[PDB]
Amino acid sequence: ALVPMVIEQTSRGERSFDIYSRLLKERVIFLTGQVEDHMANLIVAQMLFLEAENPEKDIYLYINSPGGVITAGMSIYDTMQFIKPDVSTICMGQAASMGAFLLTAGAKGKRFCLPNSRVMIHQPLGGYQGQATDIEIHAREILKVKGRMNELMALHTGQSLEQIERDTERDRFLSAPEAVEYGLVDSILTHR
Amino acid sequence: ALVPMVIEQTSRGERSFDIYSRLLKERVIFLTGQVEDHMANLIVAQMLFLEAENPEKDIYLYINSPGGVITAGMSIYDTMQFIKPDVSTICMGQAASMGAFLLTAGAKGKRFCLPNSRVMIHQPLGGYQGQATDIEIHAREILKVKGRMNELMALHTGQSLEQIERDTERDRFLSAPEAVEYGLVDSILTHR
Amino acid sequence: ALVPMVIEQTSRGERSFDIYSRLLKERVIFLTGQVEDHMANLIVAQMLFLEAENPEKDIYLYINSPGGVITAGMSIYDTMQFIKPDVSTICMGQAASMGAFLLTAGAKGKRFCLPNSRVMIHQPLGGYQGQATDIEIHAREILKVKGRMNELMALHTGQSLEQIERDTERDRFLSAPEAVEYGLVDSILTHR
Amino acid sequence: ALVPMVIEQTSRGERSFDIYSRLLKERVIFLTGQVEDHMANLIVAQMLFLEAENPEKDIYLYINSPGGVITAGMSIYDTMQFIKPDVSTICMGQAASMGAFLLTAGAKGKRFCLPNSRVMIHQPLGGYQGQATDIEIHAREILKVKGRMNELMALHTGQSLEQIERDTERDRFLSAPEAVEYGLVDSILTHR
Amino acid sequence: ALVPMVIEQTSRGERSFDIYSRLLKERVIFLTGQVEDHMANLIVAQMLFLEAENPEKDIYLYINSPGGVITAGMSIYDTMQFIKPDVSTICMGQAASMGAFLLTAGAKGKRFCLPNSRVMIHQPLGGYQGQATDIEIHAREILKVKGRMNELMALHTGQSLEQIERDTERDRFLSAPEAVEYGLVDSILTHR
Amino acid sequence: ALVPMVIEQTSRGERSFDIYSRLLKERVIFLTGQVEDHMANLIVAQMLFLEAENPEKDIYLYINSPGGVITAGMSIYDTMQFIKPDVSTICMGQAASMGAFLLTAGAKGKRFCLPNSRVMIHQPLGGYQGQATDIEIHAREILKVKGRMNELMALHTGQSLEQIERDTERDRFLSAPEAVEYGLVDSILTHR
Amino acid sequence: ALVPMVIEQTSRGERSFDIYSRLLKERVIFLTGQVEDHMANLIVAQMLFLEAENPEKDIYLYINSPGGVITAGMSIYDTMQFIKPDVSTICMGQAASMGAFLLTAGAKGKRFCLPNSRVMIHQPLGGYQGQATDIEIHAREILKVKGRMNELMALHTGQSLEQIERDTERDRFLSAPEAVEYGLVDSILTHR
Amino acid sequence: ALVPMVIEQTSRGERSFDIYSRLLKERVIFLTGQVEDHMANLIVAQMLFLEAENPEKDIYLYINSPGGVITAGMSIYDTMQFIKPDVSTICMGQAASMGAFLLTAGAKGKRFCLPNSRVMIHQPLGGYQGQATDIEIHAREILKVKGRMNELMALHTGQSLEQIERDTERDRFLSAPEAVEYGLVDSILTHR
Amino acid sequence: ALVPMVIEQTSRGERSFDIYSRLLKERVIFLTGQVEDHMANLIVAQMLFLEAENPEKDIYLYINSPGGVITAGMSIYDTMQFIKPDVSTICMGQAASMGAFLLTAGAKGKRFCLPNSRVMIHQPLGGYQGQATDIEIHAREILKVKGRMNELMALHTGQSLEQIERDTERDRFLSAPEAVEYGLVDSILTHR
Amino acid sequence: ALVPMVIEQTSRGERSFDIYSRLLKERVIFLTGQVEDHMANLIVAQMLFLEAENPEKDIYLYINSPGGVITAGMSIYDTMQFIKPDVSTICMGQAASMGAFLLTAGAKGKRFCLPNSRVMIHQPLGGYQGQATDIEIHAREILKVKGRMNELMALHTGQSLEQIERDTERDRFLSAPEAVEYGLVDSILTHR
Repeated sequence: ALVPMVIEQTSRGERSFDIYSRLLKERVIFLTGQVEDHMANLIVAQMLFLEAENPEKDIYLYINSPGGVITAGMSIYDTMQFIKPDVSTICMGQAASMGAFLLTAGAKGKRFCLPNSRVMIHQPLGGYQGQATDIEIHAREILKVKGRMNELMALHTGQSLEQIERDTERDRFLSAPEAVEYGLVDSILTHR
Repeated sequence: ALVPMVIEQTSRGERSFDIYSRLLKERVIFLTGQVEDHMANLIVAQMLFLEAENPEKDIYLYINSPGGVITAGMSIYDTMQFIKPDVSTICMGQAASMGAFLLTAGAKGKRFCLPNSRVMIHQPLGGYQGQATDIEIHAREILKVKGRMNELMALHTGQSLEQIERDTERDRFLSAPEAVEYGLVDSILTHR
Repeated sequence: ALVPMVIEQTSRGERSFDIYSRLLKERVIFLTGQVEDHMANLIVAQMLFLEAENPEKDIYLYINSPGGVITAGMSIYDTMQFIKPDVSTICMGQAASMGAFLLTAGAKGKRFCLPNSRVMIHQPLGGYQGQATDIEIHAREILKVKGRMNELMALHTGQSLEQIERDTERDRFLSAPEAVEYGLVDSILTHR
Repeated sequence: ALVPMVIEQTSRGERSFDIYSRLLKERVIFLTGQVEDHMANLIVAQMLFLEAENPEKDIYLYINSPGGVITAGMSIYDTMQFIKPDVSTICMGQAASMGAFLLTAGAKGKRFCLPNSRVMIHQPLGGYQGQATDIEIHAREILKVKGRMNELMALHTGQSLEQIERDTERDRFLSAPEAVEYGLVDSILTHR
Repeated sequence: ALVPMVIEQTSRGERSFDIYSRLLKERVIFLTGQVEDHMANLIVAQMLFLEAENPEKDIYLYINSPGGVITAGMSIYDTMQFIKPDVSTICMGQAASMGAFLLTAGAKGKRFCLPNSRVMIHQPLGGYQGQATDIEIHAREILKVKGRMNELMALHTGQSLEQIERDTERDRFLSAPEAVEYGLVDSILTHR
Repeated sequence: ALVPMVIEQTSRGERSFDIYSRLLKERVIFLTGQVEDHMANLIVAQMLFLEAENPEKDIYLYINSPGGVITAGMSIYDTMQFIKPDVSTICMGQAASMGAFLLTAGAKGKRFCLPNSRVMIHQPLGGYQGQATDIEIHAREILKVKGRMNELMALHTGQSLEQIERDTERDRFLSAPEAVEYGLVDSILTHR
Repeated sequence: ALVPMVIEQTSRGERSFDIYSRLLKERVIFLTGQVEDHMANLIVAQMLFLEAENPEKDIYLYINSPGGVITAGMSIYDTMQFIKPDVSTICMGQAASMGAFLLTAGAKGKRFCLPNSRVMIHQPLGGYQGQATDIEIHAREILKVKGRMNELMALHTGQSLEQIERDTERDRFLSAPEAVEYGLVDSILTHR
Repeated sequence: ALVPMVIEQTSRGERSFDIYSRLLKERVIFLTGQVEDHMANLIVAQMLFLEAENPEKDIYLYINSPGGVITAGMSIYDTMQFIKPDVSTICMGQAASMGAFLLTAGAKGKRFCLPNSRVMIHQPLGGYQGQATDIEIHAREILKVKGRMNELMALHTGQSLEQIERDTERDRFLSAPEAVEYGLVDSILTHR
Repeated sequence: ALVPMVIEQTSRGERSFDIYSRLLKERVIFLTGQVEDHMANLIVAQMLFLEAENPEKDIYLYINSPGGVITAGMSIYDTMQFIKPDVSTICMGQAASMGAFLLTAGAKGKRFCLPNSRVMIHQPLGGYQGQATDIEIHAREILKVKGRMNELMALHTGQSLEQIERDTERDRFLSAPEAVEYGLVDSILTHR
Repeated sequence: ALVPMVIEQTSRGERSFDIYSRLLKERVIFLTGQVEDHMANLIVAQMLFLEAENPEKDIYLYINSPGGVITAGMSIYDTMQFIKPDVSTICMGQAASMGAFLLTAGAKGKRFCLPNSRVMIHQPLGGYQGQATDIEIHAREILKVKGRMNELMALHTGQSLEQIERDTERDRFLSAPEAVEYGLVDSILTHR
């Protein structure tokens, strides 16, 4: 009973679904915790599934995540951009790092954060040990990602690239009103 | 059988439900143990689920918790202030730290506490290792959270901000009657 | 197969149930092992559930427990006092520490234990590391709890407070007949 | 697949039951491995359940156990004496220590032991760390328990108390025929 | 509830399938995380299952994988070539090492990567401790595998063998458009 | 030099002794850290050595010790009470448990304590695991030791035995002035 | 060797003393690292040794220490007040906590810190696990120590007691010039 | 020979010293490995010892160190400025962080660096866990240290303060010729 | 007795030394194990010591080493080039990485290698974890070291720079005759 | 007293040496335990030392060793062939692997083995983890060593090379008489 069951009436009413499944039916997906490969493969399966169910309706993605693996986050990032319905991203708790990256990637005009949430952005982390030759290859690889991460942030936020580049050198924390002013999100949901 | 099943008669009367699901059906949610992200996400899912089922009825949140991660707790904090129905919080066992924070956040007039329960409040904890430049950023980040947390306590309790500021400097323990006098809760439930 | 299934024929069928759920239907709740938050949280859910099923019938709480967390135990303690039906507590095996505390808290005249059980009572344990100022705060709080527990023992047993004060300074073991004389229980069950 | 399912025809259909439940249905309870609180708690639940189904029919307890916690074992011991139907105990494999204790506690004339099973008896073990004053308290309690166990052995076996006192000083192993002569069991089952 | 359930209507409408099974039904298989034997064993089973279901309907293989065991991966590789329907491989997130190897092994004209995927290729890793005679055996064994992998990459990508050998000497990262030019994939998916 | 060397002029002046040996010549012995067997064996050796050098001259024992094992402590205790010259004990830092006991054991009129030094007394600790029979034996011995330790405290401090028994029930801390009026020491040293 | 030997000319010149012993010969006692019992024994032994060599001449104590055990530090604290020679104290690197306490305890007018030395002061830390009765005792003792420590710094620094209590509430860092104004030290050494 | 013995001729020639001690006589001190309290205390002792031997003659400090504790390095830093003879620092191997700071602290005109030696500079590292109030205290202190450290390098290198701040935000590696141009060192030693 | 003592006669004949010190007298330095900071610091001290003893006479360095940390080895490297007397390096056992580098750094014409000794050369290893900006700084530095190391071997071996870069790409093993042809050493020693 | 001292007379006779140093004086070197680099260098130092003492007189190497690192052992192998005096080798206990290799390397006619000793010969062990390309390099590297070791034993034993290769594929154990016939040693020592 870690995850409670809920009952929903239909016709017969013979429906019992874990609360997570019940909300998926309402087109709500939760992205929480570290972004990794197995988790960011379920978010994708759910988005593809909802797109097919009704291509014309919004998908609500709740984000509460400290960050994670860029690669894993990119499969989510690309799926959101690829599919037809708008994905509306809602920040609760925190959206940090890769989490912030996905938050701003939601549909324009539909990106929003609950008022006491926190969004944090910062250049990607990584590392590599080996021969100087391999170090160069891997260093080049992370810088290309950093550059790519910066272009996409500028695209989605409206900040110039030069500005977005400066602002991510060191962890930058933004309060919900700051995320709005900056352009990571469009608004703050306050009351329903 | 860690969690027993209960049987409820309806029209057909065939449904059995983990006792926790049986209580979710009555709009009762239990918050126990440490506040973390996965737990909080589940509580938020339950609140969104109940809001959808019937926006006009109160949700009862039973709290028995030592505290936890602020960020995670804030996702509960904001959901409670977002969803349409009032959330009535009840403190049993303990409501410490973030647990107390959420307890006072319940709907005004509906914040209750059982008579032998304890409520404890205290400024946020945290920490960080890194370069002096990063230390400053993170230190600034925790102080803003503290300040924001102080503002919300004053809002929900009716205490002046200066008074909240002083009272959370060090752990402060309040007995149920003290929680009432202080304004963390509205009243004590005693006997049915 | 850790918990065997049982079946019962009622109206139209068998309804198998984990033996633990079969007994919940008879208004029997077991409290065993350490008293902690998750366990306690579940017992409270069971008591609230039974209270609703039939507010006019007794709930039997079987106790076989070495003790546990006071806070968690108080959650149970207050629910038993709050809910309308009497809770009849039965001690089997042992009721030590917080377990003994809950045993005596049952409805008067309905508190009983099996002949070879043991009941053990003692003042609360705890501790703290930190600055002398915090030590002072935490020490003061545990003493308030000790005082609070001492009053509740005296209330439920009929002993004077000073007598409880003396008796719990060091672990005190009571055989079932001594628990009866002391006033922790009303009687000893022997044979049906 | 650790535990197989078995299918038995009843009346209007047939039912698939975990083999362990299939045997509970025949009033057979298996006590194996160490005696502890959770397992003991489950055996007690099973005995109460069987007592209610048919108070006039014997319950068979199969014992194959190295021993365990006395307190937990006493809750089993007391339930066996309390409930109306005879509890017939059968020793297979081994009944050592507390297991032996429960074996002899079965209904007189119905305590059986398989031919190659071994029964072992010995005074209780325990220990304690602390101040000399606390040591003194705990030492007395274990001695009272020892005395109490000695009294019950003598009662159930027919041995004088002095003889039990001597025979449990150190581990004493008995072969099935020795258990019969000693009075731990009434007879040996051989072939059907 | 780690993996949500989805409900689909049919005739009667009684279909509740784990979301990954719901996708298997649409001819979609997900390869994520490390390539190992149990994973590979399951993918092969799924492909054979789909091949039989309808031998003339593409199978979509979603790849998000850092690499893994070559031996295990070759069972996927061989099954994909053996079975009649085309397997269309889609790279999301990443396809590194063995993952890249399988990505390029999809049906010609049907291999593609989402815009931000990374594909990484590199010669086989391995090792072995033992006597110089055994080292010699195992070293030859890994070199043959390297040679074999090099031939298959050249076959599928259209690169000459000499070129493909030079390019895998050290880890080589390719961006989605680079993978297209190189020939690891045929195209990039963009938007619905 | 973990331990510095010092030099002194005698006849020819070729005397270079570890500072600890230099002080041994002044009939100064340090007892610090916990009292176990090896440190006790060395103090005893030093005392026997000094007694032989000049039976008519006092030995100074500096105590700074949190405790000990008693048995080791008794070899020191008995040596001090055997050797002819007075052993004058000085408490610096702390004398607790075994340290306090030996401090009071110094020659009457010569037990000194530095002014910010702290002295602590408490009944002996111990413990034992085994059969109830052995538990009794070991409990019996610790109690005899406690009693023996209580008699010696009363003998050396001038307190009645009953008063000593009450005061060692729980850790009792004494400031240097308290030790003086209590009788653990005769006086406080101030300045040369 | 890890500590250099130095040669000094005297009469014959046949003196090769470890450099730390060479400095002890100049009445320099180097105190460093954390203060504990064993390191206190050496500081004290050295202090007694130098006092004997020339009761009229100053002893220089170099302090570079993060803190330590209050008790051990007090044996040093008292030795310095008892012995006749003034003890001059020099803070280099840092004097924190117990280290700061000892720094200020040097002879008035002879307490000083090198220019970039840091001094830190704060109320004592400690803790205790046990029964509420014992917790109270131990809490009572740490508070007495705190009070005693507050009085001694007020004595040595010239600050009012009320001011010391306010300042040591939380860690207070002082730059070397701040230590001078505060009164922890008398001056800053600059150049020879 | 962890450290070989060397022989010098003098008067009699009866001098044998661990090479480390031999070089100390030539006024050569080595600083290697990380800077900590014990190694700092030993260097300071050597500097004080050499200053006394001949206040007018230079001391050579060989640095090969990756960094270390600032506080400890400051004990060295201040001794070098306090004592009368110039301390000439020579960088070999590497000098980084605290090592780099100290080599620049050598006497002007005497700061040398071997040609393949590397020098690295960066802002101070640190961290802290605790209450937001304490985090604030500690964060301010590290920033003060950073500020103080930047002033001292600007003083010793001749760079403006703003330039030093710009250059230490992130690690800066300097080759020996770069250290000379920057001003960390005066010149490069080449060949005898 | 890990290291034997040997004796030798000079004047009175009273000379006994650790065999390792006996060898410094013959101007033999033994550099073994991995080159780290402490062993490098000691070799440098020995070279400086021998240079002072007789600036005109050769120093023999026996190399038997699997590698090192480079920085430490560069301090050895620079000392060898700085001091006036030729350093003749002899390779026995192995000279890998830093060992090989130092082997080529010996005085031209005096670099010898025993016939069954092996020499191994490779590009430097290293690595970093952290932000992409820091990865870039550290990657840039290891490549500069690689480049610097390549230049120095070309200088000492006579190989073109382009050839050194090709050869050190991957571990290159050379037998003693190969080292001679390549130019790492000048000749192979055979028999006295 | 791990290693005893022995006394010997000369002229003055004031000579006391660690028994192992006493044995170098008789030109005896022991080689025991695993061959690694630190002991190998110590053996080499001893051999060079004895060669210098008397180039015309034999050195006795006692071998009792399970084997070791080939590289380290080859530095002994070469020193033995390089230095002028014959090195006689005696096998006691065992000479396995590298130990056997060195045993046979002794001067012809002077390779002796005690009668109950065992000699074991076998091909080199080793291994490597990495890219197939590096595996190939390291595999070739070990085979060259295998070939090289095989040639040297054929040289020293008189066996054909083909025979040595066959006999070292698997561990080959020889008794002392077998070692003599095989040619690993020249003879067996029996009694003085």
